[PDB]
Amino acid sequence: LNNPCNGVTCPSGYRCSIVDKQCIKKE
Repeated sequence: LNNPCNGVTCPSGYRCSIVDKQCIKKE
């Protein structure tokens, strides 16, 4: 359910590092 970010859109299907920033860009 909450795999996709509940606010910002992550460019890739990784994880939403909303605690640190937006997206971790870890691919």
